[PDB]
Parts: sequence; C-alpha cells; structure tokens
Amino acid sequence: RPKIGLVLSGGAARGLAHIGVLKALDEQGIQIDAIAGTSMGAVVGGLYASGYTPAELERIALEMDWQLGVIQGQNLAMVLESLLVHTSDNRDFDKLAIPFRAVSTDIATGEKVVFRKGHLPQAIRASMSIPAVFAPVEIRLLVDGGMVDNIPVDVARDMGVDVVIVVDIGNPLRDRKDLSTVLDVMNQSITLMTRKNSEAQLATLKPGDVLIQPPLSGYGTTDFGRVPQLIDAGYRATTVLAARLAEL
Amino acid sequence: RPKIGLVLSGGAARGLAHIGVLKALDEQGIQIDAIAGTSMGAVVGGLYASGYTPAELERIALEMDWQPLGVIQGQNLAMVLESLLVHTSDNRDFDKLAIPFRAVSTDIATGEKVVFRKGHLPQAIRASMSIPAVFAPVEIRLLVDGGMVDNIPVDVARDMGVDVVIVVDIGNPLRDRKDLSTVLDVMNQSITLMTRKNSEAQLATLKPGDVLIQPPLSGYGTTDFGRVPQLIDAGYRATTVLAARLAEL
Ligand code: NA
Ligand code: NA
Repeated sequence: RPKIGLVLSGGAARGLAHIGVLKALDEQGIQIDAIAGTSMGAVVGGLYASGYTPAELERIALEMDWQLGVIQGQNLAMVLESLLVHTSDNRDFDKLAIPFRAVSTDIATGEKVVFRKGHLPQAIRASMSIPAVFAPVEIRLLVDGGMVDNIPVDVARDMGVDVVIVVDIGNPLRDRKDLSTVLDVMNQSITLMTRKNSEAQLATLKPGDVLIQPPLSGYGTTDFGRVPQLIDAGYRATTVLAARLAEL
Repeated sequence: RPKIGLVLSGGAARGLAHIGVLKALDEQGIQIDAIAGTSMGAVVGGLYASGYTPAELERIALEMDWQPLGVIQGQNLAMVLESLLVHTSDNRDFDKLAIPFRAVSTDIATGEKVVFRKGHLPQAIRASMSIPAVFAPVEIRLLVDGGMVDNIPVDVARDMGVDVVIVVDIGNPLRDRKDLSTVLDVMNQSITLMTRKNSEAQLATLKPGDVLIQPPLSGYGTTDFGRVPQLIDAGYRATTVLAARLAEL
C-alpha cells in the first residue's frame, strides 16, 4: 500500500475548509501517513496530527470568539497550548499520532523554516504568524510560511510519501475597489508572492497525486462569519473526489 | 555594429549609482541604443533618454532636497518630474526620444507587469517609481514600483531588438534582524524578497555577449541620500574597471 501525505495550504479563515476535507477523508477511510501545513493548514493539520478528530475540530471552530499584534500573538499561543496540553512531553513531531511538519519563514533571511521537533504549539504558532495580525516569533525571527512555501508539497515528499493529497484553499487577490490603505497594498504584494510559490509547487504534481480545490468563490480571507459554509466547502469538494481518492 | 541596450535596475537611493555608470559609459564612448529601467533606474535612465547629460544629472542630484503623506510626496515627485521633462511635452512615443526608453511598473490589482512605451514620460516614470509606503500608487490600472515583478528588466530591453545588454544591478540588500523593528519593516522585507527572486531570474538569462555591472555598494542604505557623491562614484568606478570588456562592443 502507498504512503499518503496530506498537504494543507496556508490561509486564515479560508483554512477552516481543511476541517471539512479531514471530515470527508476520515468518512471515506483514507489513511494519512504524513501531514505538511502552513498557517491555518498547520493549525488544523497539527491538531489532527496530535489526535483530534475532525468532528471535535469542527466543534471547536463553531464555539469560540474570533471577535495589538503582540497581544493577539500571545492569545493565539495560549489557545494552542490549551488545545495541545496532551502533547507536552512530545518533542519529535514524527512521533505524534501522525507525522507532522509546520512551515514558516525566516523574515531576516527569507529562508524556509520547516519544524520537525520541539514544542508543537510554538511551531504551529510560528507558521500562523501572519504579518500585521500576529507578531512574529523568536525560536530566527519567524513569520507565516505562506511567503515561501504556502503549499508545501516538497516538504511532504521529504517525509517519504509516494502520493500527496493537496488542499489549495486559494489566496484571492483584492479587487481594485478594496485597495484603500497602504496596508492593503502590501498584503496584496504578499498575496502575489504567496501565489507565485504556490503555483510553482502545484506545477510539480504528478499523475498519482490528488488536488482538492474547495469552491470558495465568495469567501473573505479573514471572514469567520461563515464557518459552517467553509467546512461544508471542504467537505463537498472532497466528497466529490471519493472515486479518485478511493484508488489509493 | 551591435545594438546595445542598457538596463537599469530598480532602487531608490542606491539607484544614483546609475548616474556614475552613465558618466563612465559616455567617457568611454559607448553608444546606447535602448534603455529599460525600473524605479530609480527609470528616473535616471528616463532623463538620460530624454537628453540630459550625466553631468547635469549629477548636478541635479547634488543640489536638491531629499529632506495624506504618501499622496503629498506622490504629487511632489510628479511635479519635479514634469519640471525636469518640460521639453518632452509634445512627445508621445518613447521610441522617438533621444534614446528609445521603457519604464516598468506593476498593476497592483492583478500583479501583471506594465511596460510603458508611449504617453507622458513623466507620468510613466512616476509609476515606475511609486514605491509602496513612500509614494502613493498612480492611476493610468492602479500602478506601483515595478521592482516586485521586473526589477532588472533584461527581457524588456531585449524586446526592443538589442543584441547585447549592459545591465546595472545595484542590489536590494535584506534588512538585518536588529533593524526589523516595526510591521512596516517586515513587509518591506517581504517586497525585497520577491524583488530579488525576479531579479535573480532575469540575471540568469544573461549570455556570453552581455555585461553585468554590479557597483560596490556594501555600506549603502537603500533610502540613505546622505552619500550621493559616493553612490555616483561607486557606479563610476565599477564601470571604469570594465572599460576593457565594454570596449569590445
Ligand atoms: Na534563543
Ligand atoms: Na532571533
């Protein structure tokens, strides 16, 4: 039987669609041997790697307050430590329920930083440290890994997997009418280079592999008003490929 | 004889080294048939394309004040450029300037490269120079600094039909850990990162025939205009050193 690696692309609000993919994949009895994730893909995939069920991930997403950069940085770190209190005495990420890699960016040098050991919470928090939303973290000064490897196919392949299931939740560009402020222009820039490394990795997909691309046409990148829809989106997108995933 | 295209990479303060390259190139009698530039490379190269001498470019750089806010500086930069270029008002096609010229910019809405080849020289150069968080973007497409898509526009210059390119890379140094204080700092760094990545890509396409000039700018702050004379000397000396290699064009 083939080793299957699950790659979970970066985002924020949009990355809760990852939950619905897991929910489908589990239902369909697809066994994941390795997970690689950036930002939200790293949160969802990390919690799942640690032992959470997609159903519990769903319950947690529907029951918490998504309603300055440093204060939110600490708040995110304390939530992650609470959820992961059961993996305190873990150090090697290969020895979690499922092997797991988070991906982050060394803001000083631009180098990709793949975590494979240490403190799961702290590593996941690095991968999730979106500039102008969560302060970077010091472990190297570290940020959201979207700008270097948003869809870390190659990371997952260096865990020795034969096939990858890749979930691209997309990073839509802002429309001309929404580019009001200077912050808006620069996020757009980050979005542009994020897509460019994303497209590059997606280029390396082979015959064997499976791309999942949830229908998220409507969906605001930071908009957590529609969780149930986001999760359904990933659920349905994956349910549709039940036939193709079956042959793994 | 070969058609020589001069490519002038993007920057800000560091791009005044471009002046010293022109100053050398002229001295050495190297004839330029086409110019392509981004940001500062576009200002210096555009003014030179229009008929300024490198000497006058140097005089202008040594005698002016580099000492809601993004927009006010945007207008100020536009009025300076219109003053300097008042003689090319009735120009429309950039191929009919003293030297053919292309400025390069970025459509911030779509990420597409925007190469200007016609219209109003000042307005186009101002687009190429519209560095986010320093000069408001311009509406012509909402347009910014072309560094993020083609900082070293070798391919633009080659689409003007040149056989050889002289490329001036002034570099975009990354900020060190100790200088990354604010959120603005982190995001500039990001822009720097993608700027280098497209820069390295174009530099990859250079051939046997072509000539890369890379001024010694080790010290130099990207926004630091306190050392103009050094910046110009840097480009001057870097080019003077290759007098032999440029001679065979
Ligand atoms: Na340390
Ligand atoms: Na550090």
